[PDB]
Amino acid sequence: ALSLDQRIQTLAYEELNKAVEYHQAKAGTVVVLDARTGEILALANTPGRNRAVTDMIEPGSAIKPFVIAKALDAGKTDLNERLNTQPYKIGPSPVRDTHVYPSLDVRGIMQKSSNVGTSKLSARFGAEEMYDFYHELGIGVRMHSGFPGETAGLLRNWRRWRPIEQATMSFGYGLQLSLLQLARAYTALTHDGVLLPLSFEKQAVAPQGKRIFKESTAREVRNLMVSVTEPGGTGTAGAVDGFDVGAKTGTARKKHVATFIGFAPAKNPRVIVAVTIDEPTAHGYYGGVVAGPPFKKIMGGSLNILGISPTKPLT
Repeated sequence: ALSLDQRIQTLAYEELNKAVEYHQAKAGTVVVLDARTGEILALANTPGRNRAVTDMIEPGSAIKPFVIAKALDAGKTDLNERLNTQPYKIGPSPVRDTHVYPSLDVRGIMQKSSNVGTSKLSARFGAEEMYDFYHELGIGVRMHSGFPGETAGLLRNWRRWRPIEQATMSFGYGLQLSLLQLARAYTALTHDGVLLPLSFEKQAVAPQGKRIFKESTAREVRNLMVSVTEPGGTGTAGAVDGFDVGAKTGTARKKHVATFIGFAPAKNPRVIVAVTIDEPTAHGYYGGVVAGPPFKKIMGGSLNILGISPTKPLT
């Protein structure tokens, strides 16, 4: 039996095509996963190849929670520390946020999606350590989903990284993975530190995954990610009525790729929804404005289809 849930699949398709239309986009993709089993509930693409599987993207801000999580798990930072987050340069190359945040704690780094903060946390680890961590998340490790033209992704050997490259990978540029590989990686956050393999078949019990983070680390990071979708966070466009939503939004240059990925209920997650809109030419181009609304309706609808009850009153 296939894990595909046709009610979610149809919702994904309808909300995908609507969003692609309004933004006058080249193409798009949606992945919906069971957050506790890794089952693929929906996989929707606009006409052409299976892009969810075949097209490698730079994850941008969507990688940031993993770097934060690794720094907390290793004890290289904590929730009290405040980092100087002034923009900086490494040699001629700059690292900067969207605003000058002079200092931020770890919650602030997630909430404001700080390149500077995330890059300084990554810099507490050696290149080799970060390379192995990215490889362990599945980056550069092909899924063998059984589709033609599947991507392995891009993960350059750590021996060839310049110190600027480590920093830029920590905020999601210079490594690449499919949307399906990215949605997979989020299972390490949702399933209490345990990365799941993903499946196109129904699973009567969660498969054996592998531990990436301590359960306490994963729980703490999910709580931090809710700040992203509440006022003051960069991802308010993916807020869902009735629920706490942990999410990230991102925009990559190639013309842009707009991405929004998240999970809910944040404390006890049941669904991961990932949306990518390729080359929006109308009504905005940022991940929040372009991919946030389809994410918001697909997540809200999935929760309802699956009968998950709201955790807070409906405004």
